[PDB]
Amino acid sequence: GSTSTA
Repeated sequence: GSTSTA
């Protein structure tokens, strides 16, 4: 799983 924001 992965989650990234900007």
